[PDB]
Amino acid sequence: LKAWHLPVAPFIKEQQERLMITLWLSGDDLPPRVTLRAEEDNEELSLPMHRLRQAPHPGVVAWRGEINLVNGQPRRRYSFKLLWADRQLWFTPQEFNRFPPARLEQFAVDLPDSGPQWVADQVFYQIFPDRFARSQSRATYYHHAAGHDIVRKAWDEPLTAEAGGSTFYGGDLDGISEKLPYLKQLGVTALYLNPVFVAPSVHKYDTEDYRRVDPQFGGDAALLRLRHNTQKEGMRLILDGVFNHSGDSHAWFDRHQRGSGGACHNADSPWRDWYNFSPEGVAHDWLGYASLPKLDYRSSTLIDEIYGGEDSVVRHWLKAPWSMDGWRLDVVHMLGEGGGARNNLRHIAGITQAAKLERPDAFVFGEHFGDARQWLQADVEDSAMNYRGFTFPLWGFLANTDISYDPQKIDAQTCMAWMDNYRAGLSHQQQLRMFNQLDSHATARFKSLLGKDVARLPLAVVWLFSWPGVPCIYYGDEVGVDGNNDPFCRKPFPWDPALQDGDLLDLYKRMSKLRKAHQALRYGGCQVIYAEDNVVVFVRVYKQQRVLVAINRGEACEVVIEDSPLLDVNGWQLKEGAGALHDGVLTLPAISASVWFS
Amino acid sequence: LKAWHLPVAPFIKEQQERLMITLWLSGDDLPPRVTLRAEEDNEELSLPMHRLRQAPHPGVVAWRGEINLVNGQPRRRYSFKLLWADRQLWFTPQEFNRFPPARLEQFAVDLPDSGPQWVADQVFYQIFPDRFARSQSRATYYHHAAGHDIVRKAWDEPLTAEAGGSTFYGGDLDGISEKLPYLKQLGVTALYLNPVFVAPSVHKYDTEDYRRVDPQFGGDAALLRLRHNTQKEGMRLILDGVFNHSGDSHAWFDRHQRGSGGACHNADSPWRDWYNFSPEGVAHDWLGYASLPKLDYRSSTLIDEIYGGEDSVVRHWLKAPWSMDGWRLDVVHMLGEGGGARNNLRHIAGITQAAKLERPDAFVFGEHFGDARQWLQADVEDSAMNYRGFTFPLWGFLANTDISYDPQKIDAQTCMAWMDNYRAGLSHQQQLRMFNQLDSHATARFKSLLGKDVARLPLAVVWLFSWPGVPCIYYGDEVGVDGNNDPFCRKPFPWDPALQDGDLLDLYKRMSKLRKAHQALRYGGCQVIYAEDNVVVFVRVYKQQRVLVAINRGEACEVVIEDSPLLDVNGWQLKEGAGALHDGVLTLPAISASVWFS
Repeated sequence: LKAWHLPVAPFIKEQQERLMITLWLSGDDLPPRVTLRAEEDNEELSLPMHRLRQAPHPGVVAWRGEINLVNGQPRRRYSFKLLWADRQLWFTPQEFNRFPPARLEQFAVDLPDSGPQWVADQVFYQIFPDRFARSQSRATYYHHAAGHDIVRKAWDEPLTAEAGGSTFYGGDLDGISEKLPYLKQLGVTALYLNPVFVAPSVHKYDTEDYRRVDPQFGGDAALLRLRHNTQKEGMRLILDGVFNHSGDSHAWFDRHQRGSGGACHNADSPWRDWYNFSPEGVAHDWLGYASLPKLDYRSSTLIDEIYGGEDSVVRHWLKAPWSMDGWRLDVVHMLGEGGGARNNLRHIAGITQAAKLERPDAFVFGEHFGDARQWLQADVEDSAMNYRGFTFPLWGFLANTDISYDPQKIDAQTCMAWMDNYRAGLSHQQQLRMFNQLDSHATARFKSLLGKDVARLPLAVVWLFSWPGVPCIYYGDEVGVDGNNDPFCRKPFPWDPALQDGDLLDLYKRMSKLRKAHQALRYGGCQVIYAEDNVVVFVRVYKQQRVLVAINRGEACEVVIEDSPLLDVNGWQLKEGAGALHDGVLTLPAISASVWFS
Repeated sequence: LKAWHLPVAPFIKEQQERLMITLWLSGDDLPPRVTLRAEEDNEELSLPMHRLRQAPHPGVVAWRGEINLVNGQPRRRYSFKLLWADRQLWFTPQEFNRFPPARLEQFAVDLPDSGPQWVADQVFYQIFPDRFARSQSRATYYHHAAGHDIVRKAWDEPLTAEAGGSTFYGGDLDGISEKLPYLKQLGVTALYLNPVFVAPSVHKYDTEDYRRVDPQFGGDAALLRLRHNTQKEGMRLILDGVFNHSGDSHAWFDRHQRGSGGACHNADSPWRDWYNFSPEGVAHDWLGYASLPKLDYRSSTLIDEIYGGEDSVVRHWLKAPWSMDGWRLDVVHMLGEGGGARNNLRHIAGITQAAKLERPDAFVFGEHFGDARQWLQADVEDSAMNYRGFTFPLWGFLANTDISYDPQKIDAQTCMAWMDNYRAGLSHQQQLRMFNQLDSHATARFKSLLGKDVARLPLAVVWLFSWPGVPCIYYGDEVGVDGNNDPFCRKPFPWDPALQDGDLLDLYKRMSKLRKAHQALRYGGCQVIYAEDNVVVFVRVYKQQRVLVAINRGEACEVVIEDSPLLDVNGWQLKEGAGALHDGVLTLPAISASVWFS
């Protein structure tokens, strides 16, 4: 017995106020009855399915059911219950289940979809502003929390482990504006910036002013110019939102007493209850870093300040003149009340809600190195940096390592089971906007982690653009900068072409062009078709189009592909890689990734 | 490689403000390092474990870690990461995982435990008041929604399919008080009543007055007497809370215009927005039943009425003079705003919160025929009627059927995988108070569903008292009444001993005595030890005590039990059943359930 279904056309269709669901079956002992188990207002329905007269493909029987859309919540959960005279079987996103699947791991489709529908059409690019580009028409000071002065470096000076948070290479926002032709050439349609608000450090998560741009990055006018320039090029712009904590130099806290009335040294401070202090007066902070005092969201006036009121921080940067396209939420998982994560989901949902109030298509997504499913399944944020669902599976399959840099020996079965299990908890519209990356400012460069297996790096690039979700390039990855974690993952961008991997850059260019050309790589479902040892083969499915991806991490080999109704096409046109498909046989060169259209 | 851990002593220990975690391992290629992956304020920690010098059992190595309890939220999630030089492995509630488990499916322990700690010490009994017992010192009317008069029946009159919701056999609350010696003899320490508030029907989910007891059941004084009588016997008392909808005869709605100002026929009614009406004025209801108009919890005045204020319905019955022990929430999953389940979790959490405000140890648990995990993992209710986790697994394994009465052919592997997978999403303190039952007023009697396999009924009884959770007896099950779903599952209780299965009653009596005698059956962890085909063997573990349960649904057979450090005891004392254990060999008679102590 075999089955096929994906939460997208050709399997689902919306007519009037109904959602038609179609299931494909093949085998010698097919069920005479099939139930479409759909959920309406958390009540499980037993919707009868009927056999379609026309076979969609040779040897395949089609069953069809309807979901009434006039009632119930937008997220449409459903699964298939195959019925024999003496037994039953479930078909789910994770194949066949002999016992009922988790309610939150069925197929799911958001109708109507109130999410930011533009995210799926994007190719993101993360910029650590100080290390990207100095402007054409471009000063030390004492970093109190660091204990020494900041140090200015020449753009070609090697990056040392000393004074990591106080070393500035001078990149600014106008330098980003001046390099927009490069980014547009690469295929980038959206930018995510690390913190750019007034802050003493170089990374600037130690926020000192949530209402002004740091002058070193060019100040308010540089960001307003970048917003106008990105709008002209039709490019989206996301700012880094640091709301779990402030900087200890912020006026609300002011450990260094740069003014008066700060909560650190004044018990009668107006913001004394915006932080959590010991009976002896030491402030709670983020993971022991005294420069990042944790904000206490039990305060109803802090809530009003951050997202509650019309004049709040979250909404301030989403309206004119700023009109940013949303927030990337830093430490989204620990934000809460009383020095910890109490009521975390309630405040994250309130942050997102305030964002959509000012900007209905605002995009709010948080940094989750862990399991983000409880946040996403409660709709407290639009998406999440998909470390559990994409990044760390690739770190293990390709780089033999994980989040803690512990050894990892996983094959294709474990990797796709890992990857398919995570998606199973998400609706299709959620999967299409999951924020996928290979590395960031908070990790070692993925090129470094590959070690002796750098040759696999193109495979992860092809994978980054073909797995469900939106791709994000960490600045410099496309030209091949490497290095270990903070501070060495933030090298200055090598603008000298002799210091650039031009072949890696062209691969990034081709993949974004393929994603822009084919709807399946932006809206299509995803069926893993082969996952054994060194080889992974999946297909994207949208309407009548298909995109086949075949990734081989090891030596050259052949893989026979069983006949599948998903793969019944006029023919395949190789668009990328050196693979070859003929009569269901996959000839894959060593360390290869290949893509097919039609 | 083998591993053992359960979220209870002897594996966990609380000293000062630390939680010591101990892991057992055995095998030829053990990991030189083990990480205790514990979560603190949603941040995953890598707590190093150290090898203990003393082997807890022959061939077993013990690793130990600490969890700092002074910080973080009460629920302590954790799992084990085995570390080799080239690979890693996870040990979880669901054995070994080659890829990281779901954050919500790790081991979990609530420290401190703010839940109702008395629930684990209970043996529940559900009473459909009209069908239980007529009082010693004991009248028709027109049922508007039914269209005919109510019909009174003699206690020995057969139960027909006619006028199901209007047929009264006359049982009342004083009849429950008079039969407390019987219930106490059975082992019952807590009562859950079907609705007893003023309502025209016999089941009385069509609530007409949330502030008075229906006179047919004896009125206010009968309930107040029952509360005093249960308190005297030290018996807990739970009332049925119907808050998703009211009865259409309620004053707030008043379809039959028994007064004036009702929302059904008055657009200017004060409660017009407590329900959802069409543009042409037909009210939203529960699954098409016009007699159950759905309440719209978007109304801030309805919220104040149900649970918001001090004088609200939820809190009214939890304070003097009533002082009930909590609420069983009817249709907990659909309660929400705007005719559906919008913001369902927020209002359920608010209902529970209001209950604990009036009564800190109040017990709030809802009727979940489906997957309740999202409700429980968000702590919006203390527990749930465990149909997905216990009932329906037993319906399939023993009665070859499920919730929709569709055929089911599942073996011991699928059943325990089903049962263990569900518990995995719950903390140990949550598992101990899961509300387990075999049937209810809303299902066919489990004795009937067994069909030709009635002989398995004792096995489910032993199982009902030995699986983690609190057991609930549907009235009459202990004496063997059968019948199909509503209206035939609500037969009058047979008080004539000639109409009673005395052997089934004694088995219920013995199981409650065993549960009262042994802490492991009330507080102990649970490890499934054998689950193949017809045989299930699990063990309850508390401190140094063990309770072994061996259930055989099929023909007589022998099963060899591998040596386990969990089973290394002085010896086993058979306490129930005809099984025999000798030299790790289990001699199980056909259709048998056996229990061992020590």
